[PDB]
Amino acid sequence: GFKQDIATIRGDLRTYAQDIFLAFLNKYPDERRYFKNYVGKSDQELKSMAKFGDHTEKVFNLMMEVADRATDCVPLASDANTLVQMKQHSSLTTGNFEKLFVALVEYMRASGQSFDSQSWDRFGKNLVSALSSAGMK
Ligand code: HEM
Repeated sequence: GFKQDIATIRGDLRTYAQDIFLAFLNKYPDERRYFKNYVGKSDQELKSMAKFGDHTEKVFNLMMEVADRATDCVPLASDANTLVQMKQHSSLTTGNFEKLFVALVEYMRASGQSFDSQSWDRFGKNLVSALSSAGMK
């Protein structure tokens, strides 16, 4: 289920974080603009780079903490509020996060592993509706 998925992801956080983030960028290439440091670089160029790995690690670590504090895939308001009020997210809209979760769910469905893909879809929808409530456009 969802809790075991969080354990799987956490067990190999840097690998899953990199692979899902690159799935996102490659599915929605206009999103790369938000990451000036990653423009014009292959997946392997990025996987060799400690700072790309460090970035993806820190993002997915917080995503797993939000997921683990959720009840029935409903995230905490306080956690949606952290994500809206981070300086780093000042330019973003809920569509940026929707696209990340579509990529994550597609990644999980394509994986061959027994991820609870539908729970991640519901988590992402519930997180988008919480970001909107906390004032994201
Ligand atoms: C649930 C989803 C997300 C989480 C948990 C999250 C979390 C984070 C965290 C923890 C950082 C700081 C990384 C560090 O300290 O090195 C960060 C930075 C950032 N995030 Fe997010 N993020 C999310 C979604 C997004 C999305 C969808 C976008 C854009 C499409 C975005 C754009 C950024 C940018 C541009 C930075 C600054 C990167 C840098 O300075 O190197 N994030 N995010």
